[PDB]
Amino acid sequence: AGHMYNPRCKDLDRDYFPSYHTTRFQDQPEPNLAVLEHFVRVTKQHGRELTEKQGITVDHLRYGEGRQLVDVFYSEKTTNQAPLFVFVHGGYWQEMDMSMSCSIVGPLVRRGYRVAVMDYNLCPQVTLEQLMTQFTHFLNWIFDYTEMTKVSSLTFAGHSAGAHLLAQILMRPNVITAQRSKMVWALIFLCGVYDLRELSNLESVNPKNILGLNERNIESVSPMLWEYTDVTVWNSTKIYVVAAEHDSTTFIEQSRHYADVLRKKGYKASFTLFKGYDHFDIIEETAIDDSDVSRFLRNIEI
Repeated sequence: AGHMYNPRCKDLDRDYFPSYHTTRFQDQPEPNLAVLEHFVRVTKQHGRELTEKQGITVDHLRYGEGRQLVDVFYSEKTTNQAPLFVFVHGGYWQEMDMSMSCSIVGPLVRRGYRVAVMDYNLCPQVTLEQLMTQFTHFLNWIFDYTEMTKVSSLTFAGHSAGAHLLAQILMRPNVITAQRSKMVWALIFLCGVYDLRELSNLESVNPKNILGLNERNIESVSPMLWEYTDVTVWNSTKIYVVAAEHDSTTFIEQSRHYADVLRKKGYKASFTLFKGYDHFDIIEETAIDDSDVSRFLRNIEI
């Protein structure tokens, strides 16, 4: 009978771990471990190269306590009112940090963007609901920053758990006013997860319920299940829901389903399945200006 986003699923825990679904590293005895080892190593190298090789400047900022940090990258070519690209990393709300999250910066900076790569507190130090509240704080802080600095427009991208976190931007109208909404050129949801009801009961993904989920809050933390309202304030904003071809069926379907919920509600949203990519190299190749994913990002700017 399978599961909620994969009617032929043979192993639910495996369907929630994208590492098992790559076509890379098949010369290794455990390709899932090799993809993650490579991802950490190469993203860290991308982060170092921005200032060691590519002549990019970074401002190291703090927006809150703990891991509430944000690095803002630019160059000597960046204009005072340059648009801001905000990237929200993944890691299942429990791992990854800014050091693994800066692959995307270089080509954007070369095109005249300022890029904010943010970090956040992780579960279990915060519950998922507390992380979501801290992320509303981050959104308020980033819009104050862009208002102070007269930025021409904002684009937000989230990857994996970061795409989940980003989804609240559509439903926090006490912070995101209609004028703030109008400032958003695009929202990019890369390989997200939006319905947390299955994973909440997996010890693999949510060991010991570190995310702090229960039947009282499981809808609040699941963007798939929200009753979206005031959709017209977003009508100028382009929304891109993206999945990787070599992701699990549950991940691909969660993205197809979420794009369909946003389109039905009336958002300017599309679904894209990225051919030949897995859940990890869809971020690794954002460090290469002419890659397929880098060019997709460039084309959103046109």
